[PDB]
Formats: sequence, structure tokens, C-alpha cells
Amino acid sequence: MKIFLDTANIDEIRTGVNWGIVDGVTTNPTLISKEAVNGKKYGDIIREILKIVDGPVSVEVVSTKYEGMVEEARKIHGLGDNAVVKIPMTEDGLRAIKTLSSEHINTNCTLVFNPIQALLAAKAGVTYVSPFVGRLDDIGEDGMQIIDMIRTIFNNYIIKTQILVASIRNPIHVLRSAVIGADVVTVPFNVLKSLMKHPKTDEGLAKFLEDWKKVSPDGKLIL
Amino acid sequence: MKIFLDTANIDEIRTGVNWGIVDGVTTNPTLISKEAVNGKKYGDIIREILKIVDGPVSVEVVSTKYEGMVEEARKIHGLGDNAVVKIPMTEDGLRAIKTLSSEHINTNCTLVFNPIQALLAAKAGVTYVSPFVGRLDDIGEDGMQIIDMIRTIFNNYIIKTQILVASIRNPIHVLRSAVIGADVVTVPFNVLKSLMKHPKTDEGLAKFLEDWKKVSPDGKLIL
Amino acid sequence: MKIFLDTANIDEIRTGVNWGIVDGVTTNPTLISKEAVNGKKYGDIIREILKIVDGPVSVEVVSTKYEGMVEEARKIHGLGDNAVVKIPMTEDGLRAIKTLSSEHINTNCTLVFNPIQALLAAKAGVTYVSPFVGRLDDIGEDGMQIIDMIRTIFNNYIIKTQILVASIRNPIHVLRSAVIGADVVTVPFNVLKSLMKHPKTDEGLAKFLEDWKKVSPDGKLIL
Amino acid sequence: MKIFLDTANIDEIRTGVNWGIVDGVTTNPTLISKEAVNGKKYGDIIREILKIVDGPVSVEVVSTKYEGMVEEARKIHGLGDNAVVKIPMTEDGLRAIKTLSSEHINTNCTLVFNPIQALLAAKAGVTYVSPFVGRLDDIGEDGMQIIDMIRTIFNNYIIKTQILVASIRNPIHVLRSAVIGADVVTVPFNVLKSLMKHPKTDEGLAKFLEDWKKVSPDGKLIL
Amino acid sequence: MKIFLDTANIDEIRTGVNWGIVDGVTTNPTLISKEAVNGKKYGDIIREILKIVDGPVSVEVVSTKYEGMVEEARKIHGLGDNAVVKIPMTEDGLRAIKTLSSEHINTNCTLVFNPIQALLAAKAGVTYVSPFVGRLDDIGEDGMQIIDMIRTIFNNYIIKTQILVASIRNPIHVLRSAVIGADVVTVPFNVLKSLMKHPKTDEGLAKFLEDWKKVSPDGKLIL
Amino acid sequence: MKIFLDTANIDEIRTGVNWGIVDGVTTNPTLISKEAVNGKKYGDIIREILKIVDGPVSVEVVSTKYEGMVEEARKIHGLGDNAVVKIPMTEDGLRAIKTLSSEHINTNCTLVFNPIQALLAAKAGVTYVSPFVGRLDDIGEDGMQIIDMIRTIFNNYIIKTQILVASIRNPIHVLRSAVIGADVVTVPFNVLKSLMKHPKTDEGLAKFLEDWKKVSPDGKLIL
Amino acid sequence: MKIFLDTANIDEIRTGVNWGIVDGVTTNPTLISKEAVNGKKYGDIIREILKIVDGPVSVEVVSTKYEGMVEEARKIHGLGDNAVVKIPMTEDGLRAIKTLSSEHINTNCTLVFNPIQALLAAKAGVTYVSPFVGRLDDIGEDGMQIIDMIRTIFNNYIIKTQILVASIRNPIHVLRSAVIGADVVTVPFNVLKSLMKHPKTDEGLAKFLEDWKKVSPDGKLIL
Amino acid sequence: MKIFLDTANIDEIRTGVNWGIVDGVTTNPTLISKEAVNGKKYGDIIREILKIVDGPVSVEVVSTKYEGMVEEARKIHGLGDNAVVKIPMTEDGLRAIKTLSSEHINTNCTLVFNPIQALLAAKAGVTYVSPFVGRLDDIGEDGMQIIDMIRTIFNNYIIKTQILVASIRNPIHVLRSAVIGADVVTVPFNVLKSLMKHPKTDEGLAKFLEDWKKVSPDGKLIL
Ligand SMILES: *[C@@H](CO)[C@@H](O)[C@H](O)[C@H](O)COP(=O)(O)O
Ligand SMILES: *[C@@H](CO)[C@@H](O)[C@H](O)[C@H](O)COP(=O)(O)O
Ligand SMILES: *[C@@H](CO)[C@@H](O)[C@H](O)[C@H](O)COP(=O)(O)O
Ligand SMILES: *[C@@H](CO)[C@@H](O)[C@H](O)[C@H](O)COP(=O)(O)O
Ligand SMILES: *[C@@H](CO)[C@@H](O)[C@H](O)[C@H](O)COP(=O)(O)O
Ligand SMILES: *[C@@H](CO)[C@@H](O)[C@H](O)[C@H](O)COP(=O)(O)O
Ligand SMILES: *[C@@H](CO)[C@@H](O)[C@H](O)[C@H](O)COP(=O)(O)O
Ligand SMILES: *[C@@H](CO)[C@@H](O)[C@H](O)[C@H](O)COP(=O)(O)O
Repeated sequence: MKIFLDTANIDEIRTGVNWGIVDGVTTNPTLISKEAVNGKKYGDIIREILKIVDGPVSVEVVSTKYEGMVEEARKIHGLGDNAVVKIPMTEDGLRAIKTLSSEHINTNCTLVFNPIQALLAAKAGVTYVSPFVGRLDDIGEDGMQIIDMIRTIFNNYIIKTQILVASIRNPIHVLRSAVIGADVVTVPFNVLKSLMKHPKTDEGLAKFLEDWKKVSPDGKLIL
Repeated sequence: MKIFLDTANIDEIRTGVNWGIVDGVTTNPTLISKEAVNGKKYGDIIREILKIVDGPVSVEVVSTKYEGMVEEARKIHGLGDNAVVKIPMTEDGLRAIKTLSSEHINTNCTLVFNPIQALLAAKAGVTYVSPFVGRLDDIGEDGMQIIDMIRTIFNNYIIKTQILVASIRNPIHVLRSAVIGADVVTVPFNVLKSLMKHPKTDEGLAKFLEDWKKVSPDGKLIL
Repeated sequence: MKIFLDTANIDEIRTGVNWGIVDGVTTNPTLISKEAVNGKKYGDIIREILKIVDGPVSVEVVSTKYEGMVEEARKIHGLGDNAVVKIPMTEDGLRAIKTLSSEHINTNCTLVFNPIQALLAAKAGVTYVSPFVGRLDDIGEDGMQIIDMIRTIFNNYIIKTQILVASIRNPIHVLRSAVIGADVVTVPFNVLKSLMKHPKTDEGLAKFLEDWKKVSPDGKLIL
Repeated sequence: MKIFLDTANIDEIRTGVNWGIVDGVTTNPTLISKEAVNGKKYGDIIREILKIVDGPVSVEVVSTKYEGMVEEARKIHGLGDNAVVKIPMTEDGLRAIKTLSSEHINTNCTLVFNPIQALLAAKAGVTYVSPFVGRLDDIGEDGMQIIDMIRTIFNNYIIKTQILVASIRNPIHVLRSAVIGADVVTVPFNVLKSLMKHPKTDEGLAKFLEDWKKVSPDGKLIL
Repeated sequence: MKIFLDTANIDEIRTGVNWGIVDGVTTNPTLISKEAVNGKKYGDIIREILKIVDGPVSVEVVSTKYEGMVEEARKIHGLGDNAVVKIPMTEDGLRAIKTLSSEHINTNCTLVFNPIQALLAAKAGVTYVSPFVGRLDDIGEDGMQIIDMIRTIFNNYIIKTQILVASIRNPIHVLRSAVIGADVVTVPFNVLKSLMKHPKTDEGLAKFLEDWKKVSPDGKLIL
Repeated sequence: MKIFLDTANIDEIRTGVNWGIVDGVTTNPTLISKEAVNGKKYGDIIREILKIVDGPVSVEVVSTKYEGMVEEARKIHGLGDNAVVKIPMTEDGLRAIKTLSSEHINTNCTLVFNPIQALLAAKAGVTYVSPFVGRLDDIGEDGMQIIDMIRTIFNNYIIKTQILVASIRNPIHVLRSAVIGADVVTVPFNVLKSLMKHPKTDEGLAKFLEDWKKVSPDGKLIL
Repeated sequence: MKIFLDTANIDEIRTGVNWGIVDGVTTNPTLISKEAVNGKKYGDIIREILKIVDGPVSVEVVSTKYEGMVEEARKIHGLGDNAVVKIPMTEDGLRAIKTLSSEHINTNCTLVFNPIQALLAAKAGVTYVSPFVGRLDDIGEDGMQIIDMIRTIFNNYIIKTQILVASIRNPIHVLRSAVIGADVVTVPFNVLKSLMKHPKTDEGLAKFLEDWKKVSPDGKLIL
Repeated sequence: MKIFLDTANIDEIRTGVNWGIVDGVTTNPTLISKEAVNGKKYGDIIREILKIVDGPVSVEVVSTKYEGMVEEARKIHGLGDNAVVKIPMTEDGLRAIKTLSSEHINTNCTLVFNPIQALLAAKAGVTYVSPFVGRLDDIGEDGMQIIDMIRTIFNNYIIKTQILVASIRNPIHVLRSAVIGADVVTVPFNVLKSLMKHPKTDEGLAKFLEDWKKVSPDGKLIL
């Protein structure tokens, strides 16, 4: 399972990249607009993320019509080979996806909330599809069930579109995605940092350290 | 999973095809005769649909006897290479499918209501088999269960007949078909149009566009 | 399981009532406004339905604010002891339900789409809660799964609110409701009439009558 | 589980009753037509069964209309206290059951092929409902699955109508009925006879006899 | 669960009874005739077992006809109040059980090989029913499954006939019977003797006694 | 799944073959005795079936001893390449199958009633094994459960012997066989006929015809 | 699944071998010492069994120490290429297995009572591992559960050691072994003979032969 | 499944190695510090284990910072080609593993307590990952569940990192690990010795020996 970071915050991205556990980044119009304040320009934010991240970087078109989507998509693609164009699940978007796919431009279909929307995006040739589990949880439906169904459907038809679990809110979304077999999760920075941690790791490390000092007061391993 | 449109209404068909999500069309004598009114001829309706749709188009014979079915089948085949001959599940129908298969004429066995009828159709060499889930629902039996058994039976024997789920009434027939692994669903226009939609898609798009205006008054993405 | 009719059509109501199988009626502002045409007044329609139907008749308030809802509820209540006041799942609706329940006015909480909404309506003292299965099916979620969870939750806490399955579209919503153990279903007229029917019932009756004529030429049963 | 004999053959009935294993009898117009030949009159056959059998005896009305059904039902009831009036699952049939129930005349709703028909019959106050398992098997649906659903539905609502499994064709219909918990099975004579038998019972008997001969040549147990 | 000893060997019976774990005894014509050799009379063997065992003692009739079975049954009953009359699962046997039950003579229906035979025996009013699990194992069917179905059937109908598992060959028949909830098992002496034993019991006792000697050379517990 | 006809009636065989749905035929000494009446000779009946049927035709030996079985088997094989020699599950039968297998004569082991008998037949190299589901149903055991176990065992060991389900009595034996994945079912003619039929197929046909009349009074499809 | 005979009795071995159903033989020091009576020598018995049985013949070492086991194993091996050396699950036994496996001497690890014992034997390179199901049943644990776990463990690691189910007591140990997918069962003679038998096979053969005599008075099959 | 010894005690390791059942060794700073007393130097201890054990030996770094971990790992590596460098699940630890993996130094990520930590370790390229089952048991969580999830996750993604079950406390951790399919278990000496033993093995050997004495007073096997 690949792990992407779901943010437009450059500091967060730089840190996660520096940890070596980030395989890519997702953005969306809300996340970018949060960061493009106090003289910060969105064009600069996007270019900076593309430069810092080796992996796929998803950038969302803002037009709602086919022609505008395809034109924006081409500009996003021109910004770098790791750019992936994020396109909403709408009639115009499926059309754009079909065109872009034939032009060999990688795509990510977003705002997906059920498995049949996901199947339609796959049939358009989308590179990634992004179901929003946390927004389903928000409305009282267990969003991970939709991921499970999408995994079964894609398996049934040997679908090559990657399932990119998005709207992730906690480490159990992550654990369940892995057990299901989702291709990718994209996680907010707070969730990312928690994934490596466990109180028994900390306690175990401390005890080992303590016991080692019994035989090596300096606390080092001399071999 | 292929998605076919189940109608003879040419306006619905043009619209569905323009959306890019329609892989084919199914008709039947009721659907055609609905449109073949007020001067409009059934011969014209059938030809027009064949011209419009790139994918398979199922057209049903009306004869109930072997020789008549085969004669009509061959006329249907002659109207275009994408024509598929719909043949009912009867003794004469199984005979006709077996002959037409040997003549390399694609066939669709219809009016199937249990898994053994579907197996017989596959043994006759039919290209598609069409079990009717909504008409079983109508008589108080969950029609989707028959689709599940057919998928199992076909998997057991490596059967190459495609399961074409028909008499579809709602998007959950479609979802369950995909999870089962049916090869094709054929859906009425109303159902078709709902498949791309979800209220959280609409709401999410609105929010993205409101947030974007904050950093781009004109609402565009200049890259 | 009680069976209500979901319509404001007096002819459908009179017909179903004469069948002896209708235990009540549910209406809503759309169903009523459909029938208040050609000079037909909504006040007359409502009174006429109350008169014809011995069982509970749900009538929806139209105000969206607490004070208006309770004022309308009290007027609805005064139309006959079989009137049930239908109130939507909103903040003010819950406040209204709690007030009306204390006044011993029967209530039906409507526009419920998940089990926690239903639980909150029950906690407010509502008489019936109406989850909308068909509208969930419309958006690619199996609506019956919500009924099953509500049944379990209500059983856990010995909740006396009745589950009234609404937005019913076919006889399998009805079958599944009964197997789950929902208290009530409300069904459109087309669905209601279909519930008694089965082709083997027809075929079986025909054969019995044929066989009887062999021993009783006039088809009589004289004892 | 009660066991009824499904026949109008007087010799079968006397024999089964005299096995001590038969708790009642079901007839229908076909079964009676079979016996009422060569001068034998249906009225005499019906009286004789009522006479010989202590348990319930179901006799079916032939009228298809409400008034005729109720008239014939009252005549059937008049022939003896053990008479149960068989009424088909139709609109008129349900109305008749409701009337007859209020008159304290026992009723058995027949020609039932799905669980919701069975529920409607129960809601009309019927004493027994009779789903036809064998005739569902005939059309490629496992009829015992409808018995299982009806048992669950009736348990859910604490329904007092008895489930009377009919159209029984083999001893496995009988076994599965008992494991499900159906109230009654009605069985043809040849199936009845088979229920007592097993090859290992026969072999075990023969061996006990052979071993006993060694200790007692005359095969008696003298105590 | 009652545990009966399945033998006519008087030495085995005295031993088992002295252990305190034998609640009753079952015999059959083979078991008795095995012991009734070299001068020993079957009448004497039967009487001696009745005297020795406080609990129920099953003794099988040899007659195959109703009148003879009943005559023998009554003689068996007269030998002592703890006598239980074993009657085979045959047409005449069911008749005999029904008569003997009305005479308050306890009965045990034997040579039962499926759950429907067991149900018929219970309907005749039998005190115990004895399905033969080992003889089903002998013919390649897992006999315990029949016990499981019988327990379910009896639970469904609140049947008071006790399930007496017979033809027991090993301690896993006994364990599975207990987990199922059979009322009684009857076991051959060899199987009986193994039930109390386990190698870890033996080893644990040895260790306890070795450890105790360390604080009590004489190996006693002076309190 | 292959479908064979289980009969020796030549009219049935010709009719089924001429439906195109029959892949072979099974006979046995009873079925043949039925036809070999009024001067009709068994040798002529067997030759005629071999002649008319392109697929396998099973013919059963009558000798009960190894030498007679092998002698008769070689004669049966000599009548045509499609002949399959039916051999019962006995000690001599297994020896015969082994010999005949080494001679490249196809064999079908019959009178199989549990999964281990089926395994022994497979180990002897038999071409088909025929478990008798209906005869197990007769003695109160669900015979389809043995087919399920045999399918699992044969899958486990990659066994090439084909499972040929026999003693079929109804269409549900057929459905369950297909869902399990049995290689072949052999069915009596009346069961064969029933497999193609369904009331909704008939009703659907009638309605299509009625609707088509409106657009084409003569009921033709002129293209 | 291979079937071995578990005995040292030459008559049983010769009989089973002549049946064609025995694939090998297992012995152990108890079985051999049973047969080495009346001046019969264990060396002669072993050689005679090796001579009669074409398949694997397991012969157990008697030394408890590593050096003695390997010395005895090498002598066993020299008696014929079909000899398999049976070695107990002990520390020295595992060491011996590892040594012998390297020398390409086939081995069978015996006295195995749990799945981890079996895994350790496999890790030492053993040819067969023999878990003792009947001896577990003796102590109140279902021995077949250990076979199932060993099958799963061996499948997980693609282990080539064969599971040889031993201490078999009845035909259900055999049936369950086949369903689990054990490689071999070894069975006492009484069990082996029972595997071919079933009362419905006998009854069925008798009826066929009776029916045939109606058309062939001499009971012949002349073709 | 590979089996490692979890200890730094040379006496235990030499014993396990001599038994032939030990495939490698794990140590940690606590285990080493326990042995490095009364004049024993941790450096001699590590070297001695490396020498005695043919297979992988895991030795943990003590540094908590990236540079120090990588330096220590290289020293550890240099001590012998069978050295595996144990590195804790921390930020610097994952960085170290990635660097060491690129240097072809085998790594083992320790102090893992949930499946997502295990996945992160795998993603860094670690050779083995060691979840601590016993320490989860200590805090009231069944540690084996985490192993099951890791197995599923690794299977989903065809992950080559080996699952090394650690903190093992009893033989059922070992059994469950094998049933799950973990790649390796590492076990304390007391557990390891227990794995070969079972009381029925001891009992069975004793009996075999007693019976062989009957045939060969001196207990030898002369062939
Ligand atoms: C794009 C799809 O990969 C992502 O940036 C998604 O928009 C976010 O994961 C959505 O999360 P929220 O529900 O927190 O907006
Ligand atoms: C042909 C078979 O694929 C289709 O046109 C079917 O006839 C319809 O799908 C049947 O649907 P209705 O039950 O709604 O007529
Ligand atoms: C009131 C709640 O019982 C009912 O009238 C509901 O509004 C309808 O059942 C809604 O159904 P639709 O989704 O078909 O409007
Ligand atoms: C009445 C209902 O209890 C019965 O006589 C039923 O009509 C028969 O059981 C129906 O069986 P068939 O399908 O064999 O007519
Ligand atoms: C009487 C019924 O409880 C018993 O004695 C049975 O006859 C035996 O239990 C039958 O056992 P076998 O199959 O071992 O004879
Ligand atoms: C041969 C095996 O393929 C078949 O003819 C079987 O004998 C019959 O199918 C047995 O069926 P019955 O139980 O009806 O004789
Ligand atoms: C050797 C291992 O295959 C066999 O001879 C076993 O020793 C026997 O199967 C043991 O059976 P018992 O528990 O009946 O002695
Ligand atoms: C290293 C594998 O990472 C091992 O030595 C583990 O530290 C031990 O297996 C941990 O066991 P405890 O929980 O008993 O310390």
C-alpha cells in the first residue's frame, strides 16, 4: 500500500518527505486555498510541492465544464511528470477523464461516495479513484464498507485503476484499508505522524536502554 | 462490467451515448412497440439505433417457431455487425441459438428466471444470457440471488456466455450485480442517469468552488 | 407487521381499504399537492382521508420552526383521534416531537436516512420513525441495511417507537422488512396490489377449477 | 410437528389413521375429483373423511367470489366441527377469511408461493397457511427457503397462524420442515409410508432375531 | 446428561455401578443372548440386572406384531418399576408405544437412524428415543449429525421424549452428545471406563504426591 | 455441466436429442426391463440407443462376479465407441474397473451412496461415478450433501473421475448439482422437460406478443 | 488419498492386496509382536510383508537412542526399496530423521499428537508424519481437529511431507480425512472392508437383478 | 515456518543447536545484559553465538539516532555474514533500515505492536519484522490477532518482508503462528524444549517397548 500525504502545507510535506515514509501527495481546492494567504500564491504552492515530492502529486482542476477541465488538466500536466490531474465525479469529468487518459495524462477521480461511481471512473480509464471515507462517516455510514466493495468489484473485473482511500481521519481507516487491500491511502499530517507510534515501543526502548547501561555505563555498543 | 441502456427511445439513447457511459443497448418487443406509434415504423427505429450505437444492440425475434426465429435472426444480423439477436428461453429458442451460434451470429437468450434456464442457454452456445431480476422482485423473490447462483455456476464450468442482468429497476440491482461479478447490466434511462450522482459529490464541489474564490475571485486556475 | 398505504389519492385509499389489507395511510406535502388540483383543496383531501381510514393517518406539518410545527400539529390532532403528526428530522422537529409527545399527540418522524437519526427521534418520544429506503437505494446505498440496524438498536434498548419503513419501491423492500421485523411498512398503491399476486396462484386456481368441473358440471359446491 | 395426509382416498386415510401417525387430512378439488369417479359422489367423500378423521380436515371452496366463498365455507363448517375451510390466496379469498375468522370458522389459506402472501393471510386471521414447496421446486426455486422465511416472519410478530407445509414430494421436505419448525406438514400417502422406514432398521431387526434364536429357538420372549 | 451402560454383562454392570457413574442400563437381544449361554438363562440375566441397577433398565421385546409386543411389554413392566420397554421403530412398534404410553408403561424406541423416525417415535409418546450413531458411522455417514438435528427438532416443539444416544463407540460420541445437549448417552463398558481418565490427571497427581513428600515424608496430611 | 437422460425409452431419447439439450444417456437393468416388453429385445434396445446418441451411453453389466463383469464389459464396449460400462460398487466391481481401465474401456461406477465409496471407485480409475441422491432422500438423508463432499474430495486430490449425479427426482437436485459443480447430471425425461420452463417466461412471451400486435397486426417481424 | 493397511497379519494383508484397494502397509512393534507367536519370527513376518506389498511398508525401529535408530533404519532399508523406517517423535528420533533423510532413506515419524510435533518432523525432512487420531479420541479430544490444522500448516509452507492419518478406528475418521485432504490413511482390516459397503448398494443390486430376470430368464447379458 | 531461539544464553543455544531443531537466534539488549555478568563481556557473547549458529543471528543496535544506528549496524554486519541487525520501530529506525537495505545488510525491525507499524517497516525494505505477541497479551489484548492481520496485509501486497513472531510465551503462540502462516517464530528455551513433548508420545513408546520384549527379550531388532 502506498501512503500519500493529504495537505498543501509545505512544511508538513517537507517534514514527511524527510521521514522517507511519504510516497506522494494529494491536494484539493480547499487545502490549497488554506495555504495561499498572506501574499502566498497558489501557483507557487503547487510548483513547490511538485519539486519537493518525487512521487505522484494530485492537483485538482477548478472548471466544471469539459473543455475547461481538459485545458486546465493539460496545464497541470505541463508543470511536471509527477503531476496527476484530479477531476471530480461528474458527467463532464468522466468525459475529461476519457480524453486525458487517451492522451496518456494520469488522472485521479475525486468526490466519489459509492462503489458504482468508482466503477464508472474506472471505465473512463482513470488512473486513481478517491472515495471519501471520512465524509461518509460524517453522515452516519461506515465509509470503509464502500472501500471493501470497490476492492471486490475491481478484483472481479481485473480493473487496473488504483483505489486511493481519501478523507482519512484516523489510523483505523488506514489499518482497515491495508487489510482490505486498497492500493493507496492519503492521510493528513496529524494521522501520518501517529502511524509510527505505540506506547509499548516507547516503553520497550526505555527498558532496553536501562538494562544495557547495567553492562555498559556509557550506553554504547563497542564491537 | 459493461453497462447497456434498456430502451428503444432514440432520444434517451442519443443522450446516454453522449454521456460516454453507454456500452450498448437492449430492446424488446414491448419497448419497440412503445416507440413505433403515430406513424413511426419499427423497421426505422431498429435501423436508427443500430446506426447510433457503436456497441452491441439486442433485437428480439417475434416468431415462436424454430424456422421463423432463424429467418428473423438472419435478417436482424444483416442490419449491422453490432446487432445481437434476442431469442426467448423456449425449446425452439434453444434450437435456434444452437444454429445461429454455428453461423457465428451473436445471440442473447431472454426471459430467463432461474439459474438452470440460464445454464441451458449457455449450453446452446448463447453469447449473452439475460435473467430478469425486477420481474422476480415483482413476484416476491429476491431476483439478485439468481444472478449470484448463475455467476457461481458459470465460474464452476468456465462458461464464456456473458451474464447480462436485465429487468433492472434501481441502482442497487446495479451495485449488487457489480459485487457479484455479472458481465453486463442493462438499465432503463432513469436508473442510468442516477448512477453518476451523489449528494456529497454536489456538496463537495460547491464547497471547493466557494473556497477557491477566496484565492481566485474570477474562479479560474491560472497555471 | 402493519401495512399502510403511501398516497393521498382517495380512489387508491378507498380501493385498498375495501380490500381489507390497509391498516393506515401516510401522506406528505408532495403526495397531497399532487392531488390538490382542478380546484381540489388540501383541507378537504386530508379530512376525507381521515374519514375513510379507521387506522393511523400521518399528515406532515409544513412549518420549519418549532412554534409553527407545534401549532400545526395541534390543529392536525384536532381533526380526529386517528391523525398522526409527521415531523421532519431537524433540531426544531426534535424539540416539537418532545413537546407533542408530552401532550399525548402521536407523531411520526420523517426524512430519516441513518440509524442514529432514528435513535434521536425515538429518544424524543416519537410514536413512529420513517427511514426512507428507496431514496438511499437511489444514491447507491442498500437502504434495507439501515432498517436492519435500527431494528437491532431498538431491540437493544427495548424502544417502543415503531419502525415505519417508507420510500418503498418494490415487494422485496416489503419482504426484507418483514424478515428483519420492522413494525410497519407504508407502500405505494402499485406495490400494495402486487403483494397478493403470484403466477403459480393463478395457474393453480385454474387447474383446480378445471378438475372440479369433471365432478360438478356447473362448477358448484353443493353440501 | 403435526403430520396430515394429503389425499382424498378413503383407504389411505383409514390406513394412516390406523397407523396412529396421522393428525388430520388436507384435500383440494383435484384430489377429490380423483376419488369422485364411477358413481362415487364428492359430497359423500367429504362427509366420510370428516367422519373417519378426528383431527382437522381441510376442504376447499370452489367459488372464486367473496359471497360464494363465504356461503360454501358456512356449509363446509356445518358438516362437522373438525372441518377447516380452504380458501385460495386472492383478494376475495382474504376478505372471506376475515369474515369467517370473525364467525369463529377455522380457515386454511392455500396456493401460497412466497412469504408475503403468507403474511397477508395471517393478517386476515387465517388458522393455517399452506405454502406449496414442491411446486416451487418444479420451477427451479428451492421451496423450503420460503418456509424458513415464513417461520422467521411469524416468529418476529408472534403470529398464531400455523404454517402447514404442502405440495410435499419427498422425505427431505419433511425433515427440513421439522428442523425449521413448521407447525404442520401435509404429505401424500406414499411419502407418509416412507417416513417410518430405514434399511438399518430392517437389518438391525433381522440380526436381533437371528441372535435371539440362539438363546430361544421359538423366537419368543418368555418372562 | 444421564450416562447409561450398554451391556447385559452382569460383572460389567456391578463394576460400573460401584464406580457411582452409571445412571441406568440398556440391553438388546444381541447383548442378552451373548450372556445367555452355557446354562445361563435370559430370564435370570434380566431379573438380576433389574435388581442390581437402581435407575432405568431397557429390555427389548422380541415379537414383531402389535399384540405380541404389548403382551411382552407388560411382562417386562411387571418385573420391576425401573424396567423400560425397548420397542423397535416399525408400524407395529409405534402402535405398541402409543398403547403402552396410555398405560403409563415407560418405553424406549430403538433402531432409529434419522431425525424423522425419531420425531414419529416422540409423536407416539415414547419416553426415550435411541438413534444409533455408530451404525451410521459404519455406513459412512457422521451419526452425530442426526443427534444434532433431533435436538433441534425436539427443542422446536418442546418435545419431552428424552434423546438417548446409542450405538456409542468412542468418547467423542459422548463429548459431542453433551455439547449438543442430548438427554442420555448409553455406552459400552470399555468406553465408560475411559471417560474419567486423562494422562495429565495421572501425571499431575504423581507430581503433587512427590512434592508433598518433601514436607511430609510419610505422605499424609495431619490437620 | 453435462446433462444426460436417465431412461431406456427410445421415444424420450430421440425427443431429447432433438431438443439439442441432451449430452448422453444412462441406462440400468430396471430401465431396460421396462422397455423390453411385448417382444422388444434388450439387445436391440441397447444397440438402438448407441446408434441414436452421439454422447456417452452407460450400459450396466449383470454378472456379479469379476470374470463375468469383465466379459460382459468387453462385449458392451464392442458395440460402439460411445458405450460406457456401468459397474456396481462391490469388491468384484472395483477389480473389474481396474482391469477395464487398463484396457482403455470407459467405466461408470454405480450404486454409490457415500463419499468414500466414490473415492474408492475413483482410485480404481473409473471414468464416472454415480451417487444416487434420490434414494438417499428416500431414507431421510439429504442426498445432495454427499455430492458436495465428493466434489470437495475430488478437488483436493485433483481427481479426474467425473461426478455423475444420479437418482435425480426434481429440478432442485439439478440446480444444487450445478452450484456444487458436479460434472454431469442424469435426469428422467419428465424432469428434463421441466428444466426449460417457467411461468414468467410464458407470461413474458404472451405479453410481448400482445404488445407487438399493436404495431404489427399479423405478428411478424419484417426486416 | 492413498489407503494403507494397519496390521502385521499376513492373511489380512494378502486379502486386502488381492482386493486391489491397499496401497501400502504400516506396522508397529505391538502389531508385529501380536503376530510373532507359535514360533513365528518377526524377521520372517517383516520380509514376507515386504514381498507381498508393492507399495510403501513402514517398519518401526525399536532403539530409543540416535545411533541405534540409524543402525536399525539402515538395516530396514536394506530389506527392500519399498521399506519405510518408522521413527518416534523424540529428540533422538528427529536427529535420526535428519540423518536418514540426507541418506535418501524414506521415513515415517510416528507417535505424533499435535500439529507442532508434526511440523517439527516435517522440518527434519521426514517422508510421512503419522498423527494418532483414535488415541486422542480416547482421551476426550476430537483427533480429526489435529489433522485439519496439520493440513493447513503444511499448505501454508508448501511442505512435501505426507500426512498419514493413523490410529484410525472407524469409517468417519476416513471420510473426514478425505474431506480435509490428508495424503494417506492407514486403517485396520475391519475398517478397510467396511469402506466398500452400504445397505442401499446391496438392496439396489438385488432389485436390478430381479428386474433383469424378467427379460433374461437365465440372468445373462448376451450381446 | 523457521524456528529461532530467543536467548543470549550460550548453554541453551548450544543445546538447541545440537537437537537440530533451531534455525537461528534472536537477542536483544535485555537478554544480552542478563548473560554479561560475573566477568562475561557482551562482545564475547555476541561473537560466540555468531560462531555456533549456522543461521541468522539477530543483534540489536543501542543507539537511538540515525547515524549511530547505521554505524553500529555496520559493525554488527562485519562480525559475520549470518548477522542480522535489529533496529527499533522509530523514525530514525525506518531511516536506518532504508539505508542498510540499500547496503545489502539484513535487518529486523523490532518493538512492533500493531500491523501498520509492521507495514511501515516492510515499506522501508526490512528483511524481517518482529511483532511482540506476549507483550500485547500482558496488556490484555490477544497478540496473535496482530499476526493474523499482518499476514493478510503482507499477502495482499506480495510483501517479501518475513513475519518473525516474537515475545513468544507458550506453545499455543507457536501453534497459532503456524496456522496463520507466519514465516518465523523465535522462542525462549523453556518453550522450545516443550514443543517436542506430549504425554501420549511417552505412553506410546513405553507400550511399544513392553510389547517388543515379548518377541525379543533383549529388546533388539535383528535384521
Ligand atoms: C483528494 C482525493 O485524493 C484529496 O485531497 C481529498 O479531497 C481529501 O482527502 C478530502 O478530505 P476531507 O474530507 O478532509 O476534505
Ligand atoms: C432484453 C434482455 O436483455 C431486455 O430488454 C429485457 O426484455 C428487459 O430488461 C425486461 O425488463 P422489464 O421487466 O422491465 O420489462
Ligand atoms: C411519510 C413517512 O412515513 C411518507 O409519506 C414518506 O414521505 C414517503 O414514503 C416517501 O417516499 P418517496 O421516497 O417515494 O417520496
Ligand atoms: C392443501 C393445502 O393444505 C393441499 O391439498 C395442497 O393443495 C396440496 O398439498 C398441493 O400439492 P400438489 O402440488 O401435489 O397439488
Ligand atoms: C438399545 C437402545 O438404547 C441399545 O442397547 C442399542 O441396541 C445399542 O446401543 C446398539 O449398539 P450397537 O450398534 O453397538 O449394537
Ligand atoms: C445409472 C448411473 O448413472 C442410472 O441409470 C441410475 O441407475 C439411476 O439414475 C438410478 O435412479 P433411480 O433411483 O430412480 O433408479
Ligand atoms: C504407525 C504409524 O503410521 C501405525 O502402525 C500406528 O502405530 C497405528 O496406526 C497406531 O494405532 P493404535 O492407536 O490403534 O495403536
Ligand atoms: C527480538 C525480535 O525483535 C526478540 O529478542 C524480542 O526482543 C523478544 O522476543 C521479546 O520478548 P519479551 O517480550 O519476552 O522480551
